[PDB]
Amino acid sequence: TGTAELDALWNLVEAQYPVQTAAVTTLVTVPDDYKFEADPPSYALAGYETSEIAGLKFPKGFKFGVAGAAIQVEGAAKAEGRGPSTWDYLCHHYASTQCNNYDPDITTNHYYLYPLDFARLQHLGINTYSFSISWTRIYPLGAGYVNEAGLAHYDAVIHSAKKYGLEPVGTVFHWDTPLSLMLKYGAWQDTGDQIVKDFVTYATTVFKRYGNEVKTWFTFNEPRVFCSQNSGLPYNLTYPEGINSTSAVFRCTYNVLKAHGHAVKVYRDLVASGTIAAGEIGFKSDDNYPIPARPGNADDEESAKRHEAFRIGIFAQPVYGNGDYPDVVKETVGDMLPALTDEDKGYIKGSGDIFAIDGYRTDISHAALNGIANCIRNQSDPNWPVCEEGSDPFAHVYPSGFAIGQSADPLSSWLVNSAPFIRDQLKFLTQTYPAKGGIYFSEFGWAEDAEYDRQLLYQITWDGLRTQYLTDYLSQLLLAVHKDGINLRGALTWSFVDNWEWGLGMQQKFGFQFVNQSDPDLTRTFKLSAHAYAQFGRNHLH
Amino acid sequence: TGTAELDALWNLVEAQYPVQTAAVTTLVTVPDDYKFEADPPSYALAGYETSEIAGLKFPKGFKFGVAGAAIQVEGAAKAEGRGPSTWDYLCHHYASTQCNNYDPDITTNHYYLYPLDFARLQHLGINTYSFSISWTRIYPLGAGYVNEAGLAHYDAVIHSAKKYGLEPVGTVFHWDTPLSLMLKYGAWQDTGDQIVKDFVTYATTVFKRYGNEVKTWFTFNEPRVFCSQNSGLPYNLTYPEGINSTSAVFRCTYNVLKAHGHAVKVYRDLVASGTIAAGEIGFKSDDNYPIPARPGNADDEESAKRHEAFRIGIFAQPVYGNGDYPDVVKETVGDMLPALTDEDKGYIKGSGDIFAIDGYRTDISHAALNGIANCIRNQSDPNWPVCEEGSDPFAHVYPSGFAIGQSADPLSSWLVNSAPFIRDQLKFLTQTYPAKGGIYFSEFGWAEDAEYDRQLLYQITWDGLRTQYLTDYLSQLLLAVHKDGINLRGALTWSFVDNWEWGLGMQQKFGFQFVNQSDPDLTRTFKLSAHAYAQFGRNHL
Ligand SMILES: *[C@@H]1O[C@H](CO)[C@@H](O[C@@H]2O[C@H](CO)[C@@H](O)[C@H](O)[C@H]2NC(C)=O)[C@H](O)[C@H]1NC(C)=O
Ligand SMILES: *[C@@H]1O[C@H](CO)[C@@H](O[C@@H]2O[C@H](CO)[C@@H](O)[C@H](O)[C@H]2NC(C)=O)[C@H](O)[C@H]1NC(C)=O
Ligand SMILES: *[C@@H]1O[C@H](CO)[C@@H](O[C@@H]2O[C@H](CO)[C@@H](O)[C@H](O)[C@H]2NC(C)=O)[C@H](O)[C@H]1NC(C)=O
Ligand SMILES: *[C@@H]1O[C@H](CO)[C@@H](O[C@@H]2O[C@H](CO)[C@@H](O)[C@H](O)[C@H]2NC(C)=O)[C@H](O)[C@H]1NC(C)=O
Ligand SMILES: *[C@@H]1O[C@H](CO)[C@@H](O[C@@H]2O[C@H](CO)[C@@H](O)[C@H](O)[C@H]2NC(C)=O)[C@H](O)[C@H]1NC(C)=O
Ligand SMILES: *[C@@H]1O[C@H](CO)[C@@H](O[C@@H]2O[C@H](CO)[C@@H](O)[C@H](O)[C@H]2NC(C)=O)[C@H](O)[C@H]1NC(C)=O
Ligand SMILES: *[C@@H]1O[C@H](CO)[C@@H](O[C@@H]2O[C@H](CO)[C@@H](O)[C@H](O)[C@H]2NC(C)=O)[C@H](O)[C@H]1NC(C)=O
Ligand SMILES: *[C@@H]1O[C@H](CO)[C@@H](O[C@@H]2O[C@H](CO)[C@@H](O)[C@H](O)[C@H]2NC(C)=O)[C@H](O)[C@H]1NC(C)=O
Ligand SMILES: [Ca+2]
Repeated sequence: TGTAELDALWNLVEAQYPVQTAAVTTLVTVPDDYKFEADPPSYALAGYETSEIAGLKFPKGFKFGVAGAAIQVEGAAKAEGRGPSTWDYLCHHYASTQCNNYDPDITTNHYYLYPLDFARLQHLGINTYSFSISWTRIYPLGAGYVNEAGLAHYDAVIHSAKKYGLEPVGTVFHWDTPLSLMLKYGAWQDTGDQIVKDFVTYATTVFKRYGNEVKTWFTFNEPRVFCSQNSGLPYNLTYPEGINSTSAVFRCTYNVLKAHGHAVKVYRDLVASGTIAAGEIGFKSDDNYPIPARPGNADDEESAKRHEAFRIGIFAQPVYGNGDYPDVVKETVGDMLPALTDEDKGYIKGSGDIFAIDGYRTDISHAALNGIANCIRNQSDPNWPVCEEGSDPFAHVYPSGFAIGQSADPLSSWLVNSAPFIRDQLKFLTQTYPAKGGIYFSEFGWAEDAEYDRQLLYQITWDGLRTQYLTDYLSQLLLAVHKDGINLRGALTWSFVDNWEWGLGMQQKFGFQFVNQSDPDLTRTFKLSAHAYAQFGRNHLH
Repeated sequence: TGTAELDALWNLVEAQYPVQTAAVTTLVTVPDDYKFEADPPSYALAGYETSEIAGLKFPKGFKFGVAGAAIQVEGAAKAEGRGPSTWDYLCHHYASTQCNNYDPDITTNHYYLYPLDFARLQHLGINTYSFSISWTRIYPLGAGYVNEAGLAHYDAVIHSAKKYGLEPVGTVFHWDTPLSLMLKYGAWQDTGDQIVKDFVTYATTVFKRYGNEVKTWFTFNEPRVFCSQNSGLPYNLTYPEGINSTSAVFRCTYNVLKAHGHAVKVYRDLVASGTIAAGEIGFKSDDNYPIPARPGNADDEESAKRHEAFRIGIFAQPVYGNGDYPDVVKETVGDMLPALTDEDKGYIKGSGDIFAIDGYRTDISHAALNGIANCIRNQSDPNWPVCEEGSDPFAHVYPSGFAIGQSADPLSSWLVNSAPFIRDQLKFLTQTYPAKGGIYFSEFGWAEDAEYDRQLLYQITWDGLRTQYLTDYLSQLLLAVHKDGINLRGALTWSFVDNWEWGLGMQQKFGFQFVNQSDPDLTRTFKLSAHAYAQFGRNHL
């Protein structure tokens, strides 16, 4: 049951409709005479940068970069021995209900186009490329046999990136759970510890393979967001005895923390044995400490604390703090979240060299209107377990009725331009979750208003709100370094391309380049925001 | 026929479905101590104003205001003896094809809500209110009997505006052609001169009635755009002998120029009589002088000049220039455009005290791809008569492939944020079309990216691209006064409310206030752009 089981799994994934194949299935050669599209006019970036950041530079060695993830950009879902993820299965069986009639078969075809992508990032003065490794390219069944062609693919991607002057930053796991492990024992809902062994075997292989060339690592991308998806399809089809939709989240939380700790131990041992280069390893946190709706009101103060504990604290306190879950989380979820043993704390405590925040926005916290005490006691309460008002007319709105900032578009309504709150977030995170190597802004970006292929190219490429958000956000990071003394190591924008955005597929556009999904070649065009990003780097790096 | 003909015309308009009646049919006011919604947070306008306008002020008496039009804001289409317009007919008989399933029966109900509207403009520091008079409120048949209740309505509107400290600026005609004149002789396609007499009697009545209180007047709003609409429904149903869909445009152009000249002579004589206050009269021009796609290319340079001649020059050269049509226009359209006589030039030449430009944006001019020369000599050519590439991938795009600026929603894709080109436009207009009283920016605004009946109120009210456009555009007007010495008299944003935008009805949002079309009260909410506008006034008046 090797390539034999691989076939079986793809046959199960493809029962209703097959994996589609890209128009281009060969590594692209950047041609000798390749012409970038002309620059926008000279006045186009006028008015974006304020005089307040005149003369401010990021520290020496600042990582000024872009971020993508394997399943969101690569395509080639079955190429060169790749096994299926939970998402391959979800989008081929539940496309209309869970996947917005898209699938990750092809996405941006970055699997074959990366050389061309890197020549275009080099044109913009980008100096860092954040990627994820597809677990099922390396172990198509999550455990057992190794796919050499997959290990060779990322060698070639890392080598290309360095030639184009992009420092490679690697993420081991960006939500693409191997389907085989889900079917065998329920993957991250495993009540045993085989998920931890299988993850650690995988992390060991990619660290040995790449960590002479990759010296900044993230084990997990946004583990809090990933564990919340384990409450639904396709994970809820395979729960072990004792797991339901509520407990699966907290089972996943604990297994991810274990996987992380054990993986960072192998990373440090490989460094200590001289097998790889001395580098830095952490994981990507997300979300925010919200502002209370009514300053000095203890209920809104409490609900904002509960938000931070469940969205950030539940992973960051064990790793960068006192080595245990927030007491607020323990008191609320009880036995559903397995106790960290002395042995667990042995690996997890101190297992972050660097902090990384996906600092997209900051929220407002209104205490649950039915009362924090009532909400805590009822797991069926829609606001459980944070027990603030979680919906859009509360999360983003002052008591005044006015928003915290610009909204992104109803499909991405969690996203606001909240640049003025960035310094407070960084101050909180570096004091509460201190790391020796400091802190990354590891993801930030805009899903732009009209552009959802409503349009002609000239309307798409002048992306004023994206350009505003990225300049806002970069400006505030500069001031964090210069006014708050933040040890900020980098800024990585999501993303360098419109890509496949999970349940929303290619309808959500996060790129500073447009990808033409009606063109066989999936041709990239720079938006104004890509030139805004380039111009900010030339002006504020050195 | 009097009362009798009014009835007949409404029965013709209402054949398929009647005029709808607002849930509010009484005057809406607010007490002095009424609480407006709370301001945005203190950081909300950070970043919009550039350091290069720090401490610069507009001239003393600068009109800092908003613009609406009777049919786009009032509703009350049949209240107090109003007669039907061509648009009342068009949207009741061809709603699905010509009107996007809307009609001007109700729009924002400004006819009854103006006191509330004025209290809210006062909260923003607005000092000027630009409005149009509905001809068919005054003469329900365009000619014959006068409707006192309609004259009384605008007295009460003008009085309310002045009490709330808004200088009232009056437009006599904003496209709302009386249906009766269209049916009788074809209105603006008249090959007689009854349209000129009927307009002049109307203009005379409103000038005597209001021009003690109103001291800035525009005869016609965007006459070039209005004459363009005379090529289609419902005007093309009633053309006199010898008028086409092509020739209708140029017949309308000529009759409007005559109407204007005769009406300005009445206005000056009224001023000289002392029976109204000494004021200023002009008309609102629109459109732009575009930048050639390939500067120094003779074809794009020519097509840019043809654009200016046919979109601005055809009205402004007779009035503010040498008193004749542009030579490029005459050589192209021939006898479809009636020759101006010595007598016509007698009234028309010098008939603008003030220039007014609806300066929403600047285009790019690409010469017709089939050849400028081939296009001019056709008439069936879709790019005739300007003979540039008229469509969006040409009018807004450099040969580079990058736009001239930020685009508005595809529904309003004619609109770009082209603030950098504003000073060049004002320079060209004041030098080419000089007026003694100077120049108004009489309309500018943004149709914000798909905010329409899709969203929650917090999402609507933080309108970043509207806010950006209005601050951009106010900044450049301020700099035109300082850097170029432009005698700029005012800046009037379109509009103070989401309103009824002709063919698009209430789907296109131009307001710095949201109007809730799912609320019986049509409740107004300030957008951030309204506070941006208020803050700019406080900082730079
Ligand atoms: C697995 O989780 C999915 C994701 O929520 C559940 O989804 C919905 O559940 C409701 C309750 O019946 C259904 O009516 C919805 O229509 C479901 N949506 C879809 C896409 O199926 C689902 O109930 C769960 N399935 C199991 C077996 O527990
Ligand atoms: C999901 O399983 C958890 C246990 O993992 C359930 O939570 C407990 O429910 C029992 C009753 O079955 C109560 O006596 C306990 O107080 C609850 N425990 C905790 C830790 O709160 C939960 O009820 C199940 N959820 C669903 C949807 O059936
Ligand atoms: C817990 O909150 C939930 C949902 O907000 C409530 O669940 C309902 O309970 C009633 C009454 O017993 C049932 O008839 C409904 O069918 C339940 N489901 C939903 C989705 O509303 C419940 O009211 C809350 N429990 C407590 C003790 O406050
Ligand atoms: C996306 O790609 C398609 C595929 O080429 C583009 O479509 C072409 O548009 C040009 C002129 O603009 C025409 O000559 C061709 O007829 C089109 N080809 C096809 C096969 O449709 C499309 O314009 C691109 N879209 C954007 C927004 O850039
Ligand atoms: C008046 O103009 C309209 C178009 O503005 C004409 O009606 C349209 O004509 C086209 C071409 O024949 C049709 O295919 C459309 O479906 C028509 N539109 C509607 C809503 O009916 C109309 O014929 C013109 N009238 C005259 C007298 O020439
Ligand atoms: C009425 O429009 C017709 C088309 O509906 C136009 O046709 C031409 O008339 C011109 C006058 O400019 C003559 O010089 C030509 O012989 C006609 N031929 C062509 C190919 O256009 C007409 O121009 C309009 N009529 C008038 C008198 O202006
Ligand atoms: C004048 O312009 C018209 C309108 O574009 C031209 O008509 C098109 O030209 C060719 C004739 O070979 C046809 O394939 C198209 O079907 C015509 N359009 C329409 C709407 O029927 C016309 O040929 C031009 N005449 C000259 C002398 O240049
Ligand atoms: C426009 O006004 C309407 C009418 O009051 C509002 O309608 C309410 O809409 C909310 C939408 O979340 C509903 O839950 C309410 O029950 C509705 N009431 C009625 C009578 O329909 C609507 O919210 C307003 N919209 C905006 C953006 O302000
Ligand atoms: Ca700015």
